Amino acid sequence: EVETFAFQAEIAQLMSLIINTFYSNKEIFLRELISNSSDALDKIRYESLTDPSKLDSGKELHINLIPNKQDRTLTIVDTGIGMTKADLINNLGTIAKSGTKAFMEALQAGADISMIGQFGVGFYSAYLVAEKVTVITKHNDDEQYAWESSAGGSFTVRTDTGEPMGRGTKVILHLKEDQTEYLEERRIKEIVKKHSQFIGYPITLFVEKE
Ligand SMILES: COc1c(C)cnc(Cn2cc(C#CCC(C)(C)O)c3c(Cl)nc(N)nc32)c1C
Repeated sequence: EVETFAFQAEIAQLMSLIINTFYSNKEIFLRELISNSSDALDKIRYESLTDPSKLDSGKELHINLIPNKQDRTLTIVDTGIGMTKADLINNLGTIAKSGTKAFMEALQAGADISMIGQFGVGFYSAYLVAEKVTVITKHNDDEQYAWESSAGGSFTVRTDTGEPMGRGTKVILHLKEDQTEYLEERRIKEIVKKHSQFIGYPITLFVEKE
């Protein structure tokens, strides 16, 4: 079964701002998602120092970038710590409230959208380029879940029945029709080299069969 939830009011306002503001420097979404993956890998690495069994669900710590021109999706996969159901439904929205309000204040004061990551809400920059985001995630302590939202004020959570993941997070960006440049190899490489050169995990860009 699928459960449908309302976003916290401030996050709903932030998403509406990101979708309807004219902002041409959209490539920053990819930096923010890679940064999130790097942080998630740090966290499971740290936990495994005192309990190595935490890596039973997968010892490789990496980030994969998978463009798909046929479905018009860009998928960012990491083998980091992942998210529990309580993270997806309550915790991430609750902790984001303060930074969201701070970010919207700064924006009016003079900040621009590229500072979004400094307020801890970089994930939502995905909606600069995507009309829908699907997040598949598996934490050691919980089941595999699929989160989805097309904005519009709500999100869904279901237990995922697709292929098991072991551990980590898969962010699937369903790209807007006019944002297909982020499916091009040359463009993804340009962005990673510019914004992400000092990430401490291997980033593999998959090539498309064509
Ligand atoms: C469900 O969609 C999201 C929403 C609504 C908000 N933010 C994020 C960003 N985000 C957050 C991650 C986390 C966590 C909990 C801990 C304690 C690990 O920080 C987290 C984690 Cl663990 N991994 C990744 N790749 N992204 C994460 C996402 C993916």
